Amino acid sequence: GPMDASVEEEGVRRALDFAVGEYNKASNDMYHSRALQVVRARKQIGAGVNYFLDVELGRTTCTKTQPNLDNCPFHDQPHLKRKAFCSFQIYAVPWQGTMTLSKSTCQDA
Repeated sequence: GPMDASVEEEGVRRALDFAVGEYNKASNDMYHSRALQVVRARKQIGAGVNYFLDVELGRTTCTKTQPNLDNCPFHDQPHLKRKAFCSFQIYAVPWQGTMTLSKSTCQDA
């Protein structure tokens, strides 16, 4: 590879959800962050599948306790949305049930 990939693919969508779940698990935020736009998606196939995803992330108005995490709009104030630009590397071995986050790097966008 790395050939191009698309958020239209199941694997990319599954990996993006994994990555954002991890990002949230690691955060000190009281609030759920979620993916705004997938900017670039590449995948490399071999021993497993390596997904490389570049993503804009934003803070939402829902808390992490909030039992529902699915009608969660982004903050409308820039200094509260705090848009971030993220590069994720996901190593998945789907035929063995493995999915791990190799690399996660986020700067302010």
